[PDB]
Amino acid sequence: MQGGGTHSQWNKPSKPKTNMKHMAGAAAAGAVVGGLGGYMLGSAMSRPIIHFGSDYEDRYYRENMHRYPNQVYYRPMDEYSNQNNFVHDCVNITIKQHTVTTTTKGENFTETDVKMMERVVEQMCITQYERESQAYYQRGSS
Repeated sequence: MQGGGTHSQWNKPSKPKTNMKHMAGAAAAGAVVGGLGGYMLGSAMSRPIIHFGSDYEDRYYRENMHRYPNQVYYRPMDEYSNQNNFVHDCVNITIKQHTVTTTTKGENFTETDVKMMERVVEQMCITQYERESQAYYQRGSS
């Protein structure tokens, strides 16, 4: 539940504003695709925790790290050039399944929780996509 609202007794004037986490451009544009039927999960990968710009989040990572989505669904090295778009839509789905399921099972990843996953995952989907990318460079092709 989130009420979708936000109110309460006059907020007691606490400390002033300071430096907030900085984004990173927009990372939000076209999203065309083609059609499902291409999501195969490779193996589990243990990658360092991600970073957003706050100590609170970092803590969350250390809190559910062992629970941090350590797997990623995606289309095998087979591709043409959409390597960044592949991972992109991959974590999008790896998260779509772990998020909807968190819900299908009754769990609930907090918006933060999900950001964590989306990065760590996109990082995982890329990590393996890379390891295999090289495996392809050696696989017959030079």
